[PDB]
Amino acid sequence: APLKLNSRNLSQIAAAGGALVKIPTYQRGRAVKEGIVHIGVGGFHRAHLAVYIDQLMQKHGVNDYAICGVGLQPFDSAMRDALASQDHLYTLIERSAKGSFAHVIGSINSYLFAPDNREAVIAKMAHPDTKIVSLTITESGYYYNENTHELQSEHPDIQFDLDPANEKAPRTTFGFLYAGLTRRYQQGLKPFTVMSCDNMQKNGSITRHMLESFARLRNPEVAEWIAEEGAFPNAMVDRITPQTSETDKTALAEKFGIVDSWPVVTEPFTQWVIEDQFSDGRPPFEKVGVQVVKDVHAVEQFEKHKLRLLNGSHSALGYPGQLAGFQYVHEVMANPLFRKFVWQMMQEEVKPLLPEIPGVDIDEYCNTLIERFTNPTIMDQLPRICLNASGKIPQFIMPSIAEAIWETGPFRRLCFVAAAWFHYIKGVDDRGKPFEVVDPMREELQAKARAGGNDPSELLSIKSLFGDDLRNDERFLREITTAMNDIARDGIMKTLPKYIN
Repeated sequence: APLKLNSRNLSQIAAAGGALVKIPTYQRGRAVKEGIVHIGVGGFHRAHLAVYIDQLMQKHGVNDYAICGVGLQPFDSAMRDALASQDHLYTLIERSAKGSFAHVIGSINSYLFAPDNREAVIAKMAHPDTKIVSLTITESGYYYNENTHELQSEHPDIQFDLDPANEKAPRTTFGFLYAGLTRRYQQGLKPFTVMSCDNMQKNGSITRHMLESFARLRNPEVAEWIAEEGAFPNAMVDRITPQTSETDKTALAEKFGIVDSWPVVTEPFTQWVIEDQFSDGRPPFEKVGVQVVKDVHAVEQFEKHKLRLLNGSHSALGYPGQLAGFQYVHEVMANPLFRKFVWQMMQEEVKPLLPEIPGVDIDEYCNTLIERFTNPTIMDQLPRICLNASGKIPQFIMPSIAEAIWETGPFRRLCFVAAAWFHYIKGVDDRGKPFEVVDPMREELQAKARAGGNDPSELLSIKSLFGDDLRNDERFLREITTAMNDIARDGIMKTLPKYIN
């Protein structure tokens, strides 16, 4: 019979799990020191950072960087209950075409539910054992005005945490970080590194600016100390981690004999690039496949690879795939015409625009991306890929076109993708079936798309989305006009051969 995941059942779980299960054999509890305090224990932390730490503990005997997880909101009580009932063990389920495999993760050693005791969280962060405070709080948790690049200090949440009456009861990430750092300053300790693991560009620089700005509104002396002695490394993170369903839980018990209140499902691939900026020490991340780099310029190089080849290929699969009648990313990627289209867009048009990175083979990366896209267990819905395209195409596809214009390099397939979005905006696929177009600019986009025919001039006139270099290039206009005409007349599948070889 299946067994509840916990310390006392771990050995029998391993004994009955065959080659389908692996378990931590390092010691836990009092045997480790919690060098990492993680704010926002969710799926991505439990599939990415926590797994690197697990491998450092298991394969290399690192004993002082176990994780104390923190949940900030009442909603997080379910995570507290799941981990507490399992002695903070949980199962990572890796799924691919090869099948599914269970990896019990033991790197989270304890959990602090902030609404139960906010002082405990501050004191934990302030404790000398804490070397790193890591974050997965999503973009909205940064209280970041992207237009002005400033802290939203007028936000009621920030005003509350800034009130000295609340200095012992912060509620935001920055309130907790500041309260912890002020106590470290009092104790003569170094600032802990603040290590943002959210998937956003300049995650470290944004975190630094927000906390510095917060601290400046409290005590400028502490703020200067944070600025000068603190560490806020920028990083690139990549690992697909879908939400767990109730069926994932019952499937785990049925196949692997593990009863887990909240397992985590993920893909085999994982990547972590992080610049070497740490204020209170770090474990040897490089030993478990982490790419530790020099500075933010080095991180930006990896981020450009991912933006143009991963997200750019998602665009190639998404809008053409929706028009063609597909439902899932893995269906589009398995189609032979799309396989050649995407690979040749990657190789002929995107790759020449990319910086070479020591130890990185772009052709290997391209093949890995296609393999990940083909993974049928991800069940990545094309409507989710295509959602809010006005914020995606100008970031993933148009920059490659613009840089191709600067050197008169190849961009026919890139233009095809942009033209496929333009046709997609009308909301009718190649079989005559409507689909929803979801976009913060949906009304304007559908207005312009109707004004223009099979012609892109009206859409390209939106000055907030497209620059003058696009409208003033004759080869681009001629190329996207042609693609948009052929897609409208013959559809995606019939037009793809004109872009292969």
